[PDB]
Amino acid sequence: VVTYNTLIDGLCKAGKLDEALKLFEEMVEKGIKPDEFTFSSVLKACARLGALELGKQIHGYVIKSGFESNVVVYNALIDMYSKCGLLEEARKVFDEMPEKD
Repeated sequence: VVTYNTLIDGLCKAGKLDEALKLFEEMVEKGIKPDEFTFSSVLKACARLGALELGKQIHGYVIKSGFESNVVVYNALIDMYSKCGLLEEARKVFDEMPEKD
């Protein structure tokens, strides 16, 4: 998992988001579960670069995995939607969260 997280983070910091997405998909397909660091790296770059389509796709994976309770991940979702100008989606994530900080 650290191997995937390390290369995904490097690609995200470099703005190579299509490549990062393909690695994220490969992770999931092999059964190497993304963790809060995986989601954080991708969503942070989506927020920085306005990558709304990738951020929405990642949101779909969050719902599949068991991260519907992770505050770090849901904070990163709110930040991504916010920075992309989708404040109604951001508010919805906030509203569905069991525990905010």
